[PDB]
Amino acid sequence: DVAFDESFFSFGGHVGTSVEYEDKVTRGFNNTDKKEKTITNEVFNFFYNNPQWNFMGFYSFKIENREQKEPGYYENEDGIKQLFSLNKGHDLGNGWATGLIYELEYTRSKVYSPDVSGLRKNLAEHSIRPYLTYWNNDYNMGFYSNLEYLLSKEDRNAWGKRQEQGYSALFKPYKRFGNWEVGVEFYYQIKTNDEKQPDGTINEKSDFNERYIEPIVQYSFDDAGTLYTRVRVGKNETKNTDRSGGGNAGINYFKDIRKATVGYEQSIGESWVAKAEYEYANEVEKKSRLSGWEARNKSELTQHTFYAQALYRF
Repeated sequence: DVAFDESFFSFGGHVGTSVEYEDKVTRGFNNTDKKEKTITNEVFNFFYNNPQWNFMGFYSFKIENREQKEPGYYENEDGIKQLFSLNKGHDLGNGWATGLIYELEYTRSKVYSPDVSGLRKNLAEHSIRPYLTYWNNDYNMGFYSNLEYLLSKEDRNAWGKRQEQGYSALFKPYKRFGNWEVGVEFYYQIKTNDEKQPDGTINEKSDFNERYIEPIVQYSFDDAGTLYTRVRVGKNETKNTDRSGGGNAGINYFKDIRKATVGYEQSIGESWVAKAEYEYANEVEKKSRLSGWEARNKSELTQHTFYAQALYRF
């Protein structure tokens, strides 16, 4: 009945834009630096919210430019990343709700290096996430939870194809007290990786799992904005089967992850909202066995990301 009693065209939401700058250095197993800078210009994003339908939608258009430099090598990659998502919710009563999210992130790009000129890639990442939420008004606490199926398909033409398929689970209890909000994300992911050449030759066949724990602390100034910090501790493992290629058959990779994010959001007058966020990430990866050409059993990522957004609510 609701789809006829309340119009599809009765909705609110926002239109926004953002910029992101990412500065990444990976000192790999040969003890040399791979330096990458990525600038992302979100020229348009659109949020559709139809509360009467309990129905939300999101669309994003991002221009991405990445430059990579290493000893004796460079790589530039230019493309567009789009995101389309739908969220249908259902109120279960007594503080409970559920719903289903479908999300597609799709990126087409071109790569330029000493070896290739305009090699085309496209990447489609499909996410299906049923979720379950609870909130108690009296105790001012509750939780967000979801499961996820994730399918990632990358076509890199001459460089072959890569598919990742897996599941994740997330549980985030949280509470509010006065102007504070505090919570912790618990996350687990399992995934399989398959990468092949057009040949049919296997580059990678591996099993992956990741866990992280991420507390978040948030304070909302009565007469200003919302300041928040998140600290993530995580680890993951990539376990190559015996059929993996590139000297990686039977090789296991182990990664320790540390991140810190600080952000601030300010509503400005009736319509606008501004947000800035900084993230530091440090990830250290080791192998179960070195092959013979590696300088060291350590590959370390250090990454700085800054993000700024402005949106207009309607």
